[PDB]
Amino acid sequence: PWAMALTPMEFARKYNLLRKDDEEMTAGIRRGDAKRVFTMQLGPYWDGFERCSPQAYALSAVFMARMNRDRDAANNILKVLDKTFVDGKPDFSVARPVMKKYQNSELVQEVVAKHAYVLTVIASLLEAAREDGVVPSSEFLWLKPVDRRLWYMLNCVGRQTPYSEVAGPFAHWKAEKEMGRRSLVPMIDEAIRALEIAVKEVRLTPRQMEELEP
Amino acid sequence: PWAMALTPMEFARKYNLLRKDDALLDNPVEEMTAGIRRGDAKRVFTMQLGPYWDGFERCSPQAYALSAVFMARMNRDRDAANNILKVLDKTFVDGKPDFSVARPVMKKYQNSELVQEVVAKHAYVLTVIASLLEAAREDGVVPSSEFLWLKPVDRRLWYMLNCVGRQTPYSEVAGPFAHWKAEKEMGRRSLVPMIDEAIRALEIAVKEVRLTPRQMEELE
Repeated sequence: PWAMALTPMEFARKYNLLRKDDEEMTAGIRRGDAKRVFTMQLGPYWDGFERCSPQAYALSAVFMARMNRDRDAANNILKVLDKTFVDGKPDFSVARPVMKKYQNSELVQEVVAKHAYVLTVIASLLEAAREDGVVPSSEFLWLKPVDRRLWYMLNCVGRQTPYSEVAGPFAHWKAEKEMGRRSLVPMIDEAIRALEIAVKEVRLTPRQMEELEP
Repeated sequence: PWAMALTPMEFARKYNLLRKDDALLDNPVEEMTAGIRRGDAKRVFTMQLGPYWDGFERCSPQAYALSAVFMARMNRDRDAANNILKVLDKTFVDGKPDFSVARPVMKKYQNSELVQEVVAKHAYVLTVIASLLEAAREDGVVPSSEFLWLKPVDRRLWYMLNCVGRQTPYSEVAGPFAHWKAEKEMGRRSLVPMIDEAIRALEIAVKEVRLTPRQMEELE
């Protein structure tokens, strides 16, 4: 699917995070439940590119190539991935040579050092790749159906407020940047506060208030 | 993860176009291959042809906007073309269907002399737009890589447009591809469907695939 991104309210309904609250027609949030949801969104620890999903691997390679000023290695990857998205199975393997050549470059090593999760490493690769050129989402539209999470994560790079579906890794990525080090302990509280704020802006119907537990 | 184009054999199974080959049963020659139901295949290919062209206004929003993009490229307005593609790109990220951006360009180029020649010569929305895309590619490259988003919204249009420049179409657009060709070969638009080349090609394709003995027997 290409379903639209969930709003705060939809996300909160989708994961059972709404709770009665003892401001009319308002709900509260299940903090501990929301914490688990946002922790599940962080995804795996980075532990070598080799262990990333193919598409994370390939996109990493593209942004790595951008960081080391190799616009052509990058565009070659994006070109083949486009071509093969039409054919109906992408050839992520085209990324292996660029990876091999830049994974240990100085600039990439600095990024991998600072972030603990696949999603936060690749977010920072993309951010860094953007100091070369523009590298918009639209050059990798094909990602949305492969890795919905990754697509949303990469679409939040440059932005202020993430989609709820990636609020967890967005908040952690920001925390890692603020702390100056990688962090394996999830730092997702910010996603909780934002979910609370958003849910308290939306009025429910009496049916929806009545359907709610404490 | 992505929907892949039907292969010809899967196409033929899906629309139930296979049958026992009467020519190879009353004189064998290759050994384990099905036939095609010519009459059912004409129906199927004719149904892939889609609506008659009858003003851009009556086209699907996606065909409308892509037309406008290719129109602008034929009239060498790269900016107006790219603006549409950007806004369509940007807005597809958000997943809000985004096509009104094209109205200014369509209003501007629709009665241009180059659009008029294309529209004059083709009778179906799919064959107009295929020929707009082909004309648009005499200015620049214009790959299906700016309308990747089209694939999810209009799969038929997506395939038809991915066959402009190809010599062999996907089976799923074989009808309109054949028709587009026949219009180009006749030098005029044709409302009567001209899809016989799609049928020959499918027969040829299907005879390249051996069935197992079980698949042979189930054939009717």
